[PDB]
Amino acid sequence: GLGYGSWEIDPKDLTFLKELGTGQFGVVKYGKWRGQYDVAIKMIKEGSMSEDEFIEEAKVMMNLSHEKLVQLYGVCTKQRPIFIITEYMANGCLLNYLREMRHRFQTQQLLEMCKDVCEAMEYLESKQFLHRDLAARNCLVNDQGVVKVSDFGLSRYVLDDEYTSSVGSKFPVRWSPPEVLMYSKFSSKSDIWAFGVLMWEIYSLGKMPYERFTNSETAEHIAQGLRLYRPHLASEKVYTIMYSCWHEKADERPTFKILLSNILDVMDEES
Ligand SMILES: *CCC(=O)N1CCC[C@H](c2cnc(Oc3ccc(Oc4ccccc4)cc3)c(C(N)=O)c2)C1
Repeated sequence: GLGYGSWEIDPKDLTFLKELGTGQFGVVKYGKWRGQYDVAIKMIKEGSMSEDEFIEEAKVMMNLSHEKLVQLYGVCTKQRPIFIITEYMANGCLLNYLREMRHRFQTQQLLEMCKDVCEAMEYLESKQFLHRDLAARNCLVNDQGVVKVSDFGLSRYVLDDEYTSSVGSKFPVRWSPPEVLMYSKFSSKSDIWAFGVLMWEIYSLGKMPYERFTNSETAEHIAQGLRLYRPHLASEKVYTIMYSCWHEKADERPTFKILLSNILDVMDEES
């Protein structure tokens, strides 16, 4: 109402029920909108974000819409701390879920998690939008077991320099291609490299990539041309798909449309 814009949510409409965890920006909570609809509420700690820039980008993000993309309900900004509001994802982050051994997953289930993420990424590529930090720690799982992509684009507005640069002690070295580590060259083909590393995390049931090395030692291995190798649960056809994402030359890596084609073909052959 008077005079909220179409991207702005009134905090008086929220009821708070349970605490979910603590991330880099602060606390995340579960509650209800207007007494009836489930939501997650991310509360941004003071001093941590370029807030005017994020607000302008939130207007664009509201117009993105896909079933395998976590859906943004709005933001609360006439206050401090600002809140970010989305749908509630009952089974948490993908990394923690993979590590629970009680699930005893079949390989048919692991291939469907890869297809879910590939569908979301094909949509973003169609709109010229980069994720910039894709990894299992950033995907979420709902009550029906469906995987969705979140925190897309968010790294652009973080002020702490430890996470922002190649030298930084919190930068995602283990998810980055050679041309990012040497020259800071970002493109659709650095998102492709990160997706291949995500397939590896799924088939290894949540292991840390390059688990025996430091970040410094990993950057040197990559520049000498060496690579991750085949997880025990991956067929020769599945390994061929994830390896294709790591070509030394960027322009020889596939698109998200082609990868999705490759994944449907294996599903039909292996089941
Ligand atoms: C691996 C452990 C972990 O990370 N989690 C378990 C505790 C609950 C955590 C969680 C975090 N957020 C969240 O919902 C949101 C996600 C993103 C968000 O902001 C953006 C920014 C840019 C683009 C899209 C979204 C706001 C809320 C949930 C949840 N929905 O249930 C859970 C995950």
